[PDB]
Amino acid sequence: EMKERLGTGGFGYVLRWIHQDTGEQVAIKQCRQELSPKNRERWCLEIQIMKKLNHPNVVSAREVPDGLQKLAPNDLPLLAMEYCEGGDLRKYLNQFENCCGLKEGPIRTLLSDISSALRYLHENRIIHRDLKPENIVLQPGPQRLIHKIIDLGYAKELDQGELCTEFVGTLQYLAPELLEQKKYTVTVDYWSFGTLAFECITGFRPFLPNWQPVQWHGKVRIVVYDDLTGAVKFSSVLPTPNHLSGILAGKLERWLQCMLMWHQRTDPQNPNVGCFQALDSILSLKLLSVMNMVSGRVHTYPVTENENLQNLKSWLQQDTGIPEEEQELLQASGLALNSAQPLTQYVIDCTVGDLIFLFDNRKISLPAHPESVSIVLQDPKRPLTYTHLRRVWGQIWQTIRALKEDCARLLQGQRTSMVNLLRYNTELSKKKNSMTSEREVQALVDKMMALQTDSVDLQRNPTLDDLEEQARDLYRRLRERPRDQRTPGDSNDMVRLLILAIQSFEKRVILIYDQLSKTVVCKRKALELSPKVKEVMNLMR
Ligand SMILES: O=C(c1ccc(Nc2nccc(-c3ccc(Cl)cc3)n2)cc1)N1CCN(CCO)CC1
Repeated sequence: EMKERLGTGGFGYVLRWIHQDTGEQVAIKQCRQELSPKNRERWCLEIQIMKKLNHPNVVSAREVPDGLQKLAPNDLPLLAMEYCEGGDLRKYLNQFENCCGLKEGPIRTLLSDISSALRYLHENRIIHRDLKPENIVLQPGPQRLIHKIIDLGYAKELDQGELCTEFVGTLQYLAPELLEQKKYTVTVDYWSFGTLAFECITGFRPFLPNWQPVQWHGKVRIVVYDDLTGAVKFSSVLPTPNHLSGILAGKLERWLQCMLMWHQRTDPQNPNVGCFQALDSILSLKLLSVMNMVSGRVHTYPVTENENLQNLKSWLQQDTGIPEEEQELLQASGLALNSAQPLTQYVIDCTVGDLIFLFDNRKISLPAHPESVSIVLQDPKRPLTYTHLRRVWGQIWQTIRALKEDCARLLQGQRTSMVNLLRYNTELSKKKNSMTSEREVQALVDKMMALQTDSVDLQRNPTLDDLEEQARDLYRRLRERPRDQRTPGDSNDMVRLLILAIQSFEKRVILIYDQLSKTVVCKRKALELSPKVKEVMNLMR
């Protein structure tokens, strides 16, 4: 005897037999009934097929674990596999705080894994009829966490036969191809995968709220967005309230917008390669990211090796904005960019960081904030705010979260320009205690312990985070609200939390400028008042 079950899918059950002694991880697919006769053959088509080949984005076989081996409620064999450790991709997709879907890069991991998974399969003629976030494992990985496609109970071999013919479990996703039960080619995996990614980013699709058979002609009645009543929507042209970049929302609105349809949909502009290098190009892309401290804010760049600071400058120029000779470009803390070295060096993409960029002037202080439309009137009204606030309510804080991540990304946007002082200050401070032992000793320790004064104020200093926790709770106290009692058309609490997040993004903001400007005049007319004390407080001998 050995341990517990795992779940349903395909022609039967999956089992977790944690070995009696050695402690291996064994997972068995077994047949449900006797379910004869050609399915009795086709199950043995499958088993041989799942053994045939392997690669680290889909599981491999295991053979026979002789703790009992074949106990069985059948006169029919079994298939055994490796059990792995991070669960289903859904179990993760399910996380309370992973609301609003992903704002990730593990998305990246995901796509580029499942892609290389799927490719394999079609290169090997194995159209995996479906694809479930339920059939995918976020496997723990030492280098970078791994994805492994599973559950091959439903595939077309093309050359030897089919696998099942059932829609067992939860249909929910999948293409017309099988929904209409019509004739089909590979095109379907693109659907599943695409609609997988759509979820991987948003948490939804166009769409799943309205069940399925049943939405079968919410088939944009078609490449477009769609309608509501209060607030429902079934769209693929532009996703809503979730970050990833400003140019992977590129990808989406082009990658998804291609492979999310029926019968030959591939990117109409190009006889390229679909599931393939179409994705990986728009994936592998080397990303630069300038933060303009004029709070013209974020920029973003597709940079090679044949492009160094020289090239980077010209871009910052023609954006938002301003010419080249007022351009301080600080790599995190300290160093500028050095210099005729390709930008291919300062990107760094996911394992366990940013170009901030500054100006030469007096100081101006701009707020101006990110937002989503399906949040606009959500505060100025309690508008029959129905059962589903697992859209709005979550979104509330994910818009508040975005603000945190912004002040945060201006704390390290500004207090990354005061290390430009601390170094410059002391380098040009105590060089005047080795070359100041020597009469006009007036403007030596006077403009030294006064524009050290306007330097000591800022180097140790402390609402909004005290507010993230109040969001952290409520917009969780909904899933943690039982199946009953929920429904009353009620908004209320969220409103203030947003405005108080705004009432911080109007104090945290300008009073980072009373750190900024007090290090832009205390860097110029502090370290430019040195050349007339450097080698003017020298010639007296
Ligand atoms: O936490 C998981 C989970 C975590 C990971 C997975 N994915 C996973 N990984 C390694 C081997 C396998 C596996 C190994 C062999 C086979 Cl034949 C089928 C699946 N699946 C699937 C589920 N849960 C939560 C508890 N559930 C309820 C109790 O089973 C099951 C799903």
